[PDB]
Amino acid sequence: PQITLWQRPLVTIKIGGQLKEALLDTGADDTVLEEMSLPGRWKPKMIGGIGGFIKVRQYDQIPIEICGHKAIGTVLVGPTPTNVIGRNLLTQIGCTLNF
Amino acid sequence: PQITLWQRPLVTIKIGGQLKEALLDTGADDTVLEEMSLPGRWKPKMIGGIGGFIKVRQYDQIPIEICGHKAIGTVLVGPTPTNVIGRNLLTQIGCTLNF
Ligand SMILES: C=CCNC(=O)[C@@H](NC(=O)[C@@](O)(CCCN(Cc1ccc(-c2ccccc2)cc1)NC(=O)[C@@H](NC(=O)OC)C(C)(C)C)Cc1ccc(CC=C)cc1)C(C)C
Ligand SMILES: [Cl-]
Ligand SMILES: [Cl-]
Ligand SMILES: [Cl-]
Repeated sequence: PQITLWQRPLVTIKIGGQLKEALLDTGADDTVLEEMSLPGRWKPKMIGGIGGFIKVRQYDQIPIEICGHKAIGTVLVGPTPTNVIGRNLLTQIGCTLNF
Repeated sequence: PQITLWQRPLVTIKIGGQLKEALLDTGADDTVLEEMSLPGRWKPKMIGGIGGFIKVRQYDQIPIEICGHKAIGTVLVGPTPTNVIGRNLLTQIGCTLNF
């Protein structure tokens, strides 16, 4: 699709059997989701932005589906104020900025 | 242009006669720049990121070039980790997401 920026670019994702809304965030290096359960190994991480840093769990190799596009990547889980899809996954669905 | 997301979408902006690097950021409602001088009066604004809230100075109707594309709009100045161009100015330059 072509996605306008008049509004926040929110999409539906399927992850871990769950349906979730997330923001397509070209300013995020990583994908960060609100608290949720994921399978497999994780390690702690600190990620930072306006207002400072938060602690997350980093899960690698997580299957995600965004707009019918299957991808696989790292998902960070923690007390983010909003679900964000970062570049790590945006690349995998072939997403670009165009002007 | 068309910008892929395998790296940070950093571009050059020009504001008040100077060049800076800024991040094209679709997850951001607003454009926030690191500490700098701007003409005229400013208003207070709180903006929230991953780490919580900062106070910034809001300047209105500020001419800014983004990738040679001319825009005039609101610029926030505050303690941001990086210069970010948010959707307020991305829409002015005709930016969309595409996949
Ligand atoms: C460890 C890797 C480096 N860190 C990052 O890449 C992180 N990225 C970000 O913080 C942003 O991409 C910002 C994410 C987008 N957020 C997503 C976001 C959206 C809403 C909220 C929110 C806050 C309070 C209440 C309700 C919602 C929080 C985060 N939006 C905002 O921050 C905007 N907020 C906004 O538009 O208000 C709606 C701002 C810029 C005006 C503050 C911008 C950004 C990119 C990169 C860096 C660091 C680069 C050296 C710092 C900031 C992380 C999310 C992956
Ligand atoms: Cl990844
Ligand atoms: Cl590509
Ligand atoms: Cl504006």
